[PDB]
Amino acid sequence: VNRCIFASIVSFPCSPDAYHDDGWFICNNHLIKRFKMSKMVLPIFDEDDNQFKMTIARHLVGNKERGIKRILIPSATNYQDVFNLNSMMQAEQLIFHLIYNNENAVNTICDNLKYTEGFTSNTQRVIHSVYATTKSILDTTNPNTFCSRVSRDELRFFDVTNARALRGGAGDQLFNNYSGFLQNLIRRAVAPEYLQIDTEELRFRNCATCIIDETGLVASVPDGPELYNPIQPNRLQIRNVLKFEGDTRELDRTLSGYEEYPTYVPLFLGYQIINSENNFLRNDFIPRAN
Amino acid sequence: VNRCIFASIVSFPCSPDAYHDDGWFICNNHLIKRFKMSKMVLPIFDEDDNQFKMTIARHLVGNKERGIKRILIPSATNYQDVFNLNSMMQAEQLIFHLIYNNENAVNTICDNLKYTEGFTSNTQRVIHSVYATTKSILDTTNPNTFCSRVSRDELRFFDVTNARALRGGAGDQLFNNYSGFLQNLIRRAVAPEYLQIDTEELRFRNCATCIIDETGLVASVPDGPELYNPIQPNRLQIRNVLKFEGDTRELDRTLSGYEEYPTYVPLFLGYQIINSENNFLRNDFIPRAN
Amino acid sequence: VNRCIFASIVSFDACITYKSPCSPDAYHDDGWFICNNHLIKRFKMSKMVLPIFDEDDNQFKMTIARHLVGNKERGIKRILIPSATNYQDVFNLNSMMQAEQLIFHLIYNNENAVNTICDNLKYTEGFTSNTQRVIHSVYATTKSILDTTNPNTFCSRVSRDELRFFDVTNARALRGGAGDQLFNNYSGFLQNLIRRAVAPEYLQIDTEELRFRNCATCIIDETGLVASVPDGPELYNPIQPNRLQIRNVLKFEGDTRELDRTLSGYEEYPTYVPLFLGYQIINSENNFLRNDFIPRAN
Amino acid sequence: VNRCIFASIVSFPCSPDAYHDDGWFICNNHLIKRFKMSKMVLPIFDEDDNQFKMTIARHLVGNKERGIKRILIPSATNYQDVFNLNSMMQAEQLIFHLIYNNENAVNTICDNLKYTEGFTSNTQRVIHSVYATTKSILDTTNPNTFCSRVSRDELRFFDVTNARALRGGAGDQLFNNYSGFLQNLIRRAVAPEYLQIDTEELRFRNCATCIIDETGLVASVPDGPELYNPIQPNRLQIRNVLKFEGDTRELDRTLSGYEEYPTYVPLFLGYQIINSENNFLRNDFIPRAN
Ligand SMILES: [Zn+2]
Ligand SMILES: [Zn+2]
Ligand SMILES: [Zn+2]
Repeated sequence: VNRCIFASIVSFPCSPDAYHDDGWFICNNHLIKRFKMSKMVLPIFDEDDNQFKMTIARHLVGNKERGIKRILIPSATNYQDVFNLNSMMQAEQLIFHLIYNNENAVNTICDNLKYTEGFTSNTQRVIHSVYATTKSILDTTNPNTFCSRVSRDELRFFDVTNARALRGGAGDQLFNNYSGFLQNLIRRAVAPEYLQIDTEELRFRNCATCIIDETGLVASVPDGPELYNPIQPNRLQIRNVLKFEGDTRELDRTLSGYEEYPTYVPLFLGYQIINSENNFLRNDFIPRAN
Repeated sequence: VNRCIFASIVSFPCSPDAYHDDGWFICNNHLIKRFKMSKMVLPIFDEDDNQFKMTIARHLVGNKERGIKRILIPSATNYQDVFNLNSMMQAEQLIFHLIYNNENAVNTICDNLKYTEGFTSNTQRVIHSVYATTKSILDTTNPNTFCSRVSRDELRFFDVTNARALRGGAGDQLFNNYSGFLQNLIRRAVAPEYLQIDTEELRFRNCATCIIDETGLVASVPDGPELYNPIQPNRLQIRNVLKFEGDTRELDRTLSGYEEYPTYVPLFLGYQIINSENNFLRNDFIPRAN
Repeated sequence: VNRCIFASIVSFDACITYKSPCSPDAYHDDGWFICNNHLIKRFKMSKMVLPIFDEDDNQFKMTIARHLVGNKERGIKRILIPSATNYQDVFNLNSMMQAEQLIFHLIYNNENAVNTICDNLKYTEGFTSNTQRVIHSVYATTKSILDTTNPNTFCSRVSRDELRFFDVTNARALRGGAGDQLFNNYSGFLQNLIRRAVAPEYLQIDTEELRFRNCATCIIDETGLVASVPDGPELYNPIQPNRLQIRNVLKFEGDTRELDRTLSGYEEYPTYVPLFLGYQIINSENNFLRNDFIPRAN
Repeated sequence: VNRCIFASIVSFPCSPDAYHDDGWFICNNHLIKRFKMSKMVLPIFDEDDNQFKMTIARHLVGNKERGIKRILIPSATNYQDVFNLNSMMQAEQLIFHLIYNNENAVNTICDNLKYTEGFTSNTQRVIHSVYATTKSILDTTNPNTFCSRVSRDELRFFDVTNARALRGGAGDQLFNNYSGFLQNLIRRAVAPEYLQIDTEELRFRNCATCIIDETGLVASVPDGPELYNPIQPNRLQIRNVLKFEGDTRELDRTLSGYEEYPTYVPLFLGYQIINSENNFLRNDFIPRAN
């Protein structure tokens, strides 16, 4: 079925994770390519050897990158600047306009293809098929659609200042302006700092690794320098690369046995309040509204 | 050769990684048993694939544990209260008193066992063998030895307020009161938040997971609730486990393919300033004092 | 013969036998008195030959060096051959071997440091046997190289046929400059190293000016032989086990296969940046054709 | 294919690089013979052993030449004086008038051939074959055509005073007036002093060996004396060569091993800007207009 938003890309690369019903509705290949994220899972173990897996993502922004280059999911206002849509294929640009609820851009995309001779020669069929698949996925991920199955069990607040009072701050207000698909992406990628299951409160990370502002979900720590994150044909791209000159064969030989702690930067931000009457363990992806 | 300080425990259990020349000079089994840490490695990757490994430890204290239960490596003042040395074997008490450079307790331990009938034969030899092994390990880890290969190469500060100015805080001056073995343990367990290799500064974690206090190495976050870390045959104990009640097989099957991000809480604290001229990649484990 | 100033390198302690990492080109009597590998290691350069063709095919070949420092390097890292004042700071002599410290302290004529070097080793028991001979052999080889290079030797082959100036403001009038007066402060070996490593902008064989390069790629300053351009950003120059040092490597992500295959048989212009600086007047009665090394003082 | 410009020369010798589609459209022999330049590759490297072949062109003007003898690519105004194109065969003169877009010269050439007895009998088939071939090659090099496969990702400014501000100057203003083929030749031959790929700027040579003025791309250096560059049948030459009378036959043996730095004067002038989106590594000869 290939439940990925960028699956319907054809002239007018999906990873095998698209077939899985994870709820992301995007594959890790496309996630890395577009939103500078790599999907992971957060095994929230119990004291007893029982567990439940919560989706998480690691941002792929380097330490030296600054400014717009640190934005993972831009807002609807500035998604044209971050993504450089004109470089992408017209199908990708149409899908991105749909994802960010840009009706005018979608209309312009449709209009510029009308002047083509072949638009009615099976090209309109392709455009409408891509649009229909993308809109079906969006409606699947949108709680506001007609007769939409929605879950009110989990309250997700991206501002922990007053989260325990069952209310959010400015960050959660900006989160509501997002589309349903982007809200789902941020909910899945950004695992909460605090997960309050019933009365119990669990804290996974000391402080946030990302911030939501007018520029969207930004892969920047709230204070201080940014964390050290180590990471198209016929395109000349030049990147500054940190390199260690020393020989490290003997060090890896000595420290081989011990378990390795990843140097990735997982996306942690906000508060999650799972209600006592929750169905959080279902595997059907009922979209969640805060 | 079992290079574990607690491998000499004998009446008057070491993991296989003790034999490895990791530099901890303590096995993972004994680290878990005594200091509430499990040895790990931190693979520091380039922007290329070349990597070098640093040793870190993940503390095993719970969310609900408060007070002395959160101390990982207690100070010389309060290590008596934290460890409850009476329960463990007298050889273990001798090793601990040698670790904390408490001469009066060592002398009392020697005096108490002098009155036994078997002290002269097959006991004093054992106590002196334990003493010699512990003292050799201490001298290996002590930079103030007669001819010690001390290293001014890496400047490891445990306070980042004035660390960039090559100064230290209160925690750093409290760190110097520790013995050679304890200083080596804290260096090999408490990873640096920042690793300023030459001019380049690499921030490994946004916030510190532990703080050095008057009570010792405390596994307490600087602010907010403590992080969620889920973890004597005849002794009766109560754990108050936080059981998770629900069916998670379906969810675990759904999210199987994706890489698992560990839920462990590692020890990140302080600032490491590696000098331009360094011999970091050696595996000889020279004391490496500040 | 291995006429490399660092070919005398050896571990003073006889327990460790340290072979000299010396390039095969050191045995040549070119006049560098330093091997390619040692000039790559210290005094960051690569020994090159600059063939100055005549108008016809017959040619005479000069020696020049290309500084290996990068674009991003600033401050001390820019200096290739430091001045005698700050050569200790630039080189970090503590990390180097004792033979290297001795050679470098002799190169800059720092007698106090050399006396200190032998004072530190005078205390050990092994100094009397199998180490005094080693230190004296290193000193003798370095002193012989310096004296061969020194124009102030007892009977030196000092040659005034070719005049080499390092300031071009008034070099046509055979007058020196601030950089040249700083150049005279260097010892003989450093002067020859700079002369063989730096080529003039305006060669002036007889009265025939021969401008090698438009603008200088190096400047002699108070800090030393600086690999810094006179103005603007620095030139783009692409470029010890158990040591962990950052690199900041710049990487190209393109395919480059089709572009490389496109231009197959076209002579490749090098990207190397050689040291061009000064004004080497040559007299009508010169003897530049000779192959025997000479100090070549002003 | 013989894509060279003067390949079609018959009455109304190219080095085997005419068949190669390197985008030059003129053989190295024909470049030397016509424009006093040469074909050489400038392999811009990086810290990693990788490269992309950008093309350079040494100029063949000697040290002592003055005035119009130093010009490599004269302007459309004074190409009659600089080139003495009349002396060449009428095919070469016609193709040169084609290159500089002089319709009066071309149709005067046509008028002269009309009165010949052979024009109506198998001569127009030659002159218009030459005209059509050369106009086709020019249009392939000309960016502004009906169907323009132009690339606007890169920007070339031959004036560096305000080049970093994405503007040009007098030199670039006089540069735009050139023909498509002439602009292509100046672009390919003259490598930029500064190559700003994305945000990182690379400087290859300190000073501009060639200066653009009204007389054309002049080999003269902007300051000081000219650089030292050592290099028609039945026409004896009053030619002056340099007198190096030394032996210089064993000194080469003393310096045979080392690598030889070429004494060729390359063609450096101006500042080239490349954006993040670029297709430089393609071999389709994007006309690359400004
Ligand atoms: Zn996909
Ligand atoms: Zn053990
Ligand atoms: Zn050598």
